[PDB]
Amino acid sequence: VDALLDNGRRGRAITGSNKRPLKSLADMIKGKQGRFRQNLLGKRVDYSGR
RNA sequence: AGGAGGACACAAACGGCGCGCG
Repeated sequence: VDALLDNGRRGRAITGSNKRPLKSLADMIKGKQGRFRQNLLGKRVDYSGR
C-alpha cells in the first residue's frame, strides 16, 4: 500500500524495468510533470500553430 | 301441341535516453 500511494517514500522504490521507479498517485499529483503544472495551469490549445 | 310436372454512429500516446534549436 505504501508503494501504491507514495512510491519512493519507502526504503526503495519498486520498478519493473532498468531501475526506473514506478509513478504512484502522489507522484502523478505533484511534480513539474504533474497534473497541476502540466495540464491545468498550462494546457495545449486547439486553433493554434507555429 | 293442350295441360301438368320438371445497420446508424466511428480517424494514430506515454515514459525514459540522446542530440539539436531558440
